[PDB]
Amino acid sequence: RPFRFGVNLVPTPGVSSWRETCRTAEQSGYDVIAVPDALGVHSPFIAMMAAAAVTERVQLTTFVLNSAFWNPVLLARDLLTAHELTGGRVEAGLGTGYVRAEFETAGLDWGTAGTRVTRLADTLAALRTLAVPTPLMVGGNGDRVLGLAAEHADTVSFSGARMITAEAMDERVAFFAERAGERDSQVERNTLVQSVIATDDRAATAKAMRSRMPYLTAEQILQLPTLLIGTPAQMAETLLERRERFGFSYVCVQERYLAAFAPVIGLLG
Amino acid sequence: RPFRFGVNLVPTPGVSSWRETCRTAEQSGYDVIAVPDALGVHSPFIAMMAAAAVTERVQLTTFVLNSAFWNPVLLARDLLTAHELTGGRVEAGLGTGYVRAEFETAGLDWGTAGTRVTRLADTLAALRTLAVPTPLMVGGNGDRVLGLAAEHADTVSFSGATLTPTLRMITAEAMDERVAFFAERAGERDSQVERNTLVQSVIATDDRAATAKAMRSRMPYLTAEQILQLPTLLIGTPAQMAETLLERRERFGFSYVCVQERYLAAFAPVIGLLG
Ligand SMILES: C[C@H](OP(=O)(O)OC[C@@H](O)[C@@H](O)[C@@H](O)Cn1c2nc(=O)[nH]c(=O)c-2cc2ccc(O)cc21)C(=O)N[C@@H](CCC(=O)N[C@@H](CCC(=O)O)C(=O)O)C(=O)O
Repeated sequence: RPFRFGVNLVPTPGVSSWRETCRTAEQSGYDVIAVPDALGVHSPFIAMMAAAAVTERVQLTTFVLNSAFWNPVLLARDLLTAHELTGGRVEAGLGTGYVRAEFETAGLDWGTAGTRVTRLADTLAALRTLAVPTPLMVGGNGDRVLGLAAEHADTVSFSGARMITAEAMDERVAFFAERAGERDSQVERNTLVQSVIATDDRAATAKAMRSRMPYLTAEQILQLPTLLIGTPAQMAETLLERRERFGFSYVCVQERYLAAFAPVIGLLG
Repeated sequence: RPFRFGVNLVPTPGVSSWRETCRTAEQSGYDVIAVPDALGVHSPFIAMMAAAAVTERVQLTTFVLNSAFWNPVLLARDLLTAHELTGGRVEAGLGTGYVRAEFETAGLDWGTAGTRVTRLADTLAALRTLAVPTPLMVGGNGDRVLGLAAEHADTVSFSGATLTPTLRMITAEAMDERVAFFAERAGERDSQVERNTLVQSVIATDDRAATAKAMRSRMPYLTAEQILQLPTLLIGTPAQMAETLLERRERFGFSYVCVQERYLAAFAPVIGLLG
């Protein structure tokens, strides 16, 4: 699948630069602006509408909704509206929600880990039953969640982080592919790269980073799917290898790396 | 011909930086500011006047006008006005138009490729008959369009990409044929017509070979060697890029080179070296 690149922007209360930041993302060549779903951050669909007003090309996605925060029928109302009123530019990433303090603050039942996955499952089933027009992404590495992505999702998002080894990712991607079966080729695979480390000596940088990861070898650090290290050409070759190995074609980076990663889009976008 | 360097800027509604952007282009050493003709973009001659008020040296050009948008007599009025009220600093690039939704939004007939090219031909003939004082550029790679450039234009702009009326980059070998086609049509007038091309990407790198290899992902129909010869791409250090542009002026005759707004700063070092 052809590469698509996203940047995870955080619309922050009291910060007045939202429109400018979204323009910079589009002008820098990103294909997708992604926003989170958290307390203390701007509301995601409202922020996406403000982004749509100052951009023309990028897709706009949640990355990812906390299923505990949304009533499925009312979420389907939101998604239909966001689709129609942006001209079809909205996608919806969903996940389980993992911060207990946010449930407590909002007066929601934390339940059990399995109850929180069932909330995601029930939401996915309802959104498909209501035929929402927005493409759906499912994120999370748990067995059941990956099964739900295999069943319902247009895009599956794998977490790379406690950074996951390339060998551990092999096992999660293989587990997903077994669940997806004959659907496998119809599901785009996403991951979020947590750090983009520009360096003219990736070998020395990796060896030095054993300071913060003494439990990994330098080769293991250079193979961590959530880290990209080196020059733009090296980073592009790393992403090409990771698309072959893991199937990852939809790659997101964090806001602080927007400019650091942009040269890679010039080679692969 | 001596090199001339342009940057294609997009004057955008709701973005208050137009004057600042135009001054940066001139201060960075560009010879030309180019603006498009599209719905949703600021109106081209009005944006050009705003640019002329804050710059002193650069030429200002359309790059390129959608011929379906303009009545030839009224366009001649605009061109004479722009010429006199800027002191001779305006040039007009013209093309056929190619985005069907813009025709439809403006209530214009998309028609056929034939009718869109005939509209360009009719407009060029009328502008020459009205003796407009602005230099005229004609852009596009179709046989009829390059024939019109050979007949009428002061500058011919060779497109480095095709797209069903997204972009597919054309090889250096195909560009060789397009330049030779134009030259044959131009005949004795060939040497009086400046040749332009737009570079789509300016990629600063210390490993041009590794860069080109990776870029095959975006252009699977090309080899790395072909990527390094694409006229729409500049790859390497500023010195390597300057040497490439010298080689491409000898191979293709390209002396008027434009880059896209995103690469304004990336390309400016090359201007330093070629001057
Ligand atoms: C559409 C284009 O024809 P062209 O003569 O090369 O260019 C015509 C116009 O697009 C051109 O004159 C300009 O108006 C376009 N143009 C702009 N046009 C505008 O209207 N506004 C602009 O601001 C503008 C800017 C601009 C900047 C640079 C540039 O190079 C062109 C620009 C083209 O891609 N032609 C292909 C043919 C494409 C086609 O018809 N079919 C496809 C599919 C084949 C099939 O399925 O049948 C193909 O042959 O590959 C070709 O010659 O090979």
